[PDB]
Amino acid sequence: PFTLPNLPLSSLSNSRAPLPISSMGISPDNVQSVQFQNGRCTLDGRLVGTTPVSLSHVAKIRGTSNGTVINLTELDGTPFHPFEGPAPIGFPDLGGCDWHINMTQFGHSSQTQYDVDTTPDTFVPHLGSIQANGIGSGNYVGVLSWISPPSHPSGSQVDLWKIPNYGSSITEATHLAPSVYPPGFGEVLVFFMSKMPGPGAYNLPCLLPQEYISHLASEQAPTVGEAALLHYVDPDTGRNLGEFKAYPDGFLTCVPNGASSGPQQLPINGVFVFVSWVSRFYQLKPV
Amino acid sequence: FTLPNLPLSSLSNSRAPLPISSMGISPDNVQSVQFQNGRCTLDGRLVGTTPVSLSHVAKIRGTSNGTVINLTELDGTPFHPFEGPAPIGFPDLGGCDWHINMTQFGHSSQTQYDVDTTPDTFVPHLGSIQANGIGSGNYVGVLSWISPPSHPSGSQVDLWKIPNYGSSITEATHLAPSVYPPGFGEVLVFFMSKMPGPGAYNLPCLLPQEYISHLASEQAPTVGEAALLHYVDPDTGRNLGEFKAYPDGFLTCVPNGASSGPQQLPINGVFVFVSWVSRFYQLKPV
Ligand SMILES: CC(=O)N[C@H]1[C@H](O[C@H]2[C@@H](O)[C@@H](CO)O[C@@H](O[C@H]3[C@H](O)[C@@H](O)[C@H](O)O[C@@H]3CO)[C@@H]2O)O[C@H](CO)[C@@H](O)[C@@H]1O[C@@H]1O[C@H](CO)[C@H](O)[C@H](O)[C@H]1O[C@@H]1O[C@@H](C)[C@@H](O)[C@@H](O)[C@@H]1O
Ligand SMILES: [Mg+2]
Ligand SMILES: [Mg+2]
Repeated sequence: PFTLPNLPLSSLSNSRAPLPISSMGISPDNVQSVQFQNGRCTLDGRLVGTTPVSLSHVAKIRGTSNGTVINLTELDGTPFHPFEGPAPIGFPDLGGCDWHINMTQFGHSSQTQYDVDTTPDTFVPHLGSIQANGIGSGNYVGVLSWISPPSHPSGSQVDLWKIPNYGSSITEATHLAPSVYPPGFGEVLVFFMSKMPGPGAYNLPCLLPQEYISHLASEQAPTVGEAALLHYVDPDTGRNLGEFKAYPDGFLTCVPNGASSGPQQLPINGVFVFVSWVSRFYQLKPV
Repeated sequence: FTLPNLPLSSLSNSRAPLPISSMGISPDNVQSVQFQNGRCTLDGRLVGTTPVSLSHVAKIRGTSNGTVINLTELDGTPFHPFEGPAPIGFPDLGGCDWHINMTQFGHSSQTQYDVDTTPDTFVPHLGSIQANGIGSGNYVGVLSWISPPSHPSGSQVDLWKIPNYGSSITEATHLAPSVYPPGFGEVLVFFMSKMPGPGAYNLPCLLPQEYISHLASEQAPTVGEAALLHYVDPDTGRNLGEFKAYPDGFLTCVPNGASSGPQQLPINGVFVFVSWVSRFYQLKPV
């Protein structure tokens, strides 16, 4: 039968940054669809977007600075070409913020904070090039460390529901993984949340924990139905804490009991368990 | 029984968040190892300071008072000596100085924390390590790069070691037990990664992190004396070598002489469980 990891959510990682999962949640009123490029894996094991199998590749960059630009490669140094995607595998996908990436080197001492505004014309990872912003010549590996409000537009909020502008303009085609929409029926998308360091109470959402991605990529389920009915289970008591659906494209939903009672009010130490394949129209009991 | 159907080169070290770049054997001045991270038995028992998730690997959390950092678990839960040699996920890289990147919830900026693990102030088993200039506050830290140990002065990096978690080398810290080569011409197999810093630093571990989460999820009900495995090229399906996985959570093979061992294998293959065999099942070299 089809399986999800038999691991409690609070033991798992975000798939958009190497951070422990601290809660589940729903999106703000002003967010309907999302278009995350990391943390995208179908139920039959197809990785989508810039998603890697391993957290060791998540929210990382690799490239060589000439003092003006950083020419990007894949994490292992392999060339990256525009046809391959919006950015190299694992490249950070946090829109709506400035990044602070910790840069280190193979064969040299020290780390350097690389400050990334993802809005200027020089930020073109789809074409393999981003501004150096004072990073001296050399080859670096970088990992996202902390975030802050965007440099532009001035006074913008931190909005992690967004993805960055990977192309030379927002109108350049960059081979983005497609958007994910709430499927209707009163079902809402479920997000796995992590606290992100920086000068505010930042919470990073993703569609699946990273360990779900490696699990599904390994499992390569030969049978995927229209929707998987799941129970969110307390491992000790075995109590079913609520019904959820997982959809083939790689996301979970539930029907909240009301505005103040939904997946965010459930304990975070539960385990999602596959129950059965159901119709896409299967109506869930509110959680 | 299953292992991940994933190529090794797609996976992570379990002692630091680094891609796997090769398999290797131990140096000839190392017979046994005692890593505290990357320890999981075949039936899914986490051992030492090993976490389920790479998001906890080689990380620290604690509050500096400017003199010491008082440690907690990564989620802020108290850590007590009876629980182990250090909080879950705490770095286990001996034979080097650490440079840890410290960040804070609710504050800007990062700070490099330089850790000599040799002085008597380095007592993570008792929940305390020297601040070494880290100002007052609560931090989460992740290992960023390493350098040669400050003591003994002039020594080389040696990642086959673990640090001194106790108040002295004689203090009992509830270390996970050592892993020994099991006999029958078999060698311990290590999954290797390259660690940033001023040298060519090679970090070994006993299992990729994704194997840890897989085994911890799977909770195999029927573990035998040893699992016979094949290392397989996925496309071609070719068996590249017979290996054994042992219940305590390590792999072995028999090298084909001094010239040909795990290091000579390509790193894009997949370990596949074949059958349970006896502990003394004799492997074919390679
Ligand atoms: C660039 C920077 O650090 N900006 C942050 C700003 O920093 C000011 C303080 O350091 C202040 C201390 O007295 O000095 C200001 O500089 C003055 C000099 O003092 C003065 O002698 C000289 O004549 O004039 C200059 C002004 O031209 C610094 O600008 O502090 C802010 C409040 O803490 C902080 O929010 C700001 O951080 C940047 O904020 C924008 C949004 O506005 C973006 O999020 C940026 O990403 C963010 O920068 C990032 O964080 C800072 C703390 C630092 O780590 C940067 O490297 C990083 O990119
Ligand atoms: Mg689960
Ligand atoms: Mg494998």
